[PDB]
Order: sequence, then C-alpha cells, then structure tokens
Amino acid sequence: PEMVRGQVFDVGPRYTNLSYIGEGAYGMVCSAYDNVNKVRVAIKKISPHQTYCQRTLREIKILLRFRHENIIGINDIIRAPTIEQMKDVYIVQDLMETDLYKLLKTQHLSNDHICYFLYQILRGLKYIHSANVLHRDLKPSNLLLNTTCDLKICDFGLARVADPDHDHTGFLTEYVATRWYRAPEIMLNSKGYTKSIDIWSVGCILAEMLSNRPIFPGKHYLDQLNHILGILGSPSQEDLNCIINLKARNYLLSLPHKNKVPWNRLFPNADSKALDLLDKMLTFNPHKRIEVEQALAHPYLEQYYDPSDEPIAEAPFKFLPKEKLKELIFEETARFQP
Ligand SMILES: *CCC(=O)N1CCc2ncsc2C1
Repeated sequence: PEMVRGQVFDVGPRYTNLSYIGEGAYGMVCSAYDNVNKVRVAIKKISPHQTYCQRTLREIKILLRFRHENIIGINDIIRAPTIEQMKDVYIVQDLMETDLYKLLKTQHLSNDHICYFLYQILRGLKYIHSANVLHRDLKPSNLLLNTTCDLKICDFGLARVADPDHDHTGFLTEYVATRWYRAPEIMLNSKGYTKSIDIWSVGCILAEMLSNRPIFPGKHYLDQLNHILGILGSPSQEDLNCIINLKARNYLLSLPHKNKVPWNRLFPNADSKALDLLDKMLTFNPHKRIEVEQALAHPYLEQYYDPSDEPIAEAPFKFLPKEKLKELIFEETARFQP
C-alpha cells in the first residue's frame, strides 16, 4: 500500500500519485489520480469513537441520496470486502481546487463573485431543505470551489431531518455546530431543528464575503450572542414576547440597550441589494427570517434566479450499539464493491 506522511493511505491500484492536501473534520485528505475516469479526485480517510462514527454514516446516507450540482457527491468508497477485515473507509469525491475559507483568507471578492457564490449556496440549500434536511454546519470551509468558481456544499456530518415541533429547549443548551455561524436562538431556546438555522449561517457567510472577516467571531458560547446583539441591537418587545422561556427572556431583558449598527456602516463598499438581503437573512426572530426560496427570488440575485433551474429532491429524506453502526456503514457502502 501507498504511505503518506508516516501513515497508511491504502486506496488500491485504482488510485495512485497521491499528494497530501491536509486534515479535514475526518482525518487525512489526499488527491490521487483515478486511473478509470482519468482525472484527479479527492480521497478522505475515515478510521474507527461513536460520534465520529455516527456522523460518517449520516454523511454517507445523505450524500448518496442527494444528486445536485451544488452539493458534493460520493464517487466511490473503498473498504475491505468483509466486516471482519473492515478498518479504514476511503471516500472518493470530485477534486475541488479550494474552498471559501481558504479563498477569503487571501482574496478580495468582486461583487460579481459574491453574487454568484451566494446564488449557488442558496441553490444547493433549496435542494437540501426540499429534502426536509438541515445542514446545520454551513461555514466557508464547507463550501468547495473549483478553478471556475463552481461551488459545492460539503460535510453533512451534523445534518438532521427538520423537526420544528421539537425545536424548543432551555436557555444555554449546549450545541455542536461551529460557533461563529450559530443563530441567536441556539443560545436562547432552539435545538437547531428548523430551516431558519441554515439561513442564519448563510447570512453570516454573506457578511464574511463582503469584508473577508467573520461578522460575529464569538470566543465562547454566550459571547456569540453578545456579538450578534452588538450589531443587530436589542430585540424588540414583540421579538422578546416570542421567547416564552423565562431564563432566556430575562437574560435579554437584563442587558443594556444596544443600538443597531447600520449595515452600510459595517459594509460601506457593499451593493445595496446585497445588504437588503443580508438584513433579511440576519433577522433576530427566526419566524421573521427569510426562507431559501425567498432569498433566491430577492432582487440581488435577479441575474441568476430561475426556479425551473433550481431543482428539488424527489422525496423527503428518511433517517445505536457500536457493532450495529459498523454493520450499517458496511451495508451503506456495499454498492461500490465488486
Ligand atoms: C467538506 C470537504 C469535502 O467534502 N471535500 C471533498 C472534495 C475536496 N477536494 C479537495 S479537498 C476536498 C474535501
């Protein structure tokens, strides 16, 4: 087997000429030459705890069901022919030159790039939400870009089926998804089980594309809320009345009055239509927040908007001892075997 940086990367004879790319949320990622389709591909190595493991299965199930131009696919999965011999699992995907995280650390985006990227994010998000799925970890590093700026959403490890009727929780409930992109309600009364959680993340990503800086870089759980309130200002009486939980309500009532920071003062170079859409995505009250199809229909995206070319999923998506999780991964990866 081939080796990469003192660790095995055993992708059989189909995939050769490995180059290290880095570490992702899963482990070693390389590119390799696919000797069958005659293109370089990306391969990630998954090695066996049960949260790392449950997120692997969740992602494989979703990505294998989804078919969309703005969502990364799975091209192949390499594993041993039996459960007994199964150890590492290699997931093969289209090679993408870069991602929005890397691009934003180094590159100023034209308004035309911001507009196009935002369109493709929302176009992909429409399909995800049409399948009754929430991504729940949208952020620049999960937005892949190729050399011609085609964009693909990746990393469905934290994804869930939408469940608004079970979205309520207490104040300060722990949350898994990346902190800077968390909607204010996660810190107050939400388990992140509604589509509005992803729109907030997209709003954060838009703002970040406008300035190359994260808009709400919280250093810890409650500091994230105070970054949000520092820009949106204090919530209105009506938006507070929507929060029935008393600990959450009373926390917000305890804070001094904070003025709204106008969007055009934070983003003096931004297109005015971009800022009107940003405001609607970064709405405090999740019931008032714009939905993906409305966002697509916003004047900012008029050059691209075409609902007949923004496909949806054919059906809503449909859903543990450690031995059972291994067997399910084996079963879910069976189609790539001889
Ligand atoms: C979320 C990251 C992902 O799915 N990727 C697959 C395509 C790809 N190309 C280069 S690095 C990478 C990771």
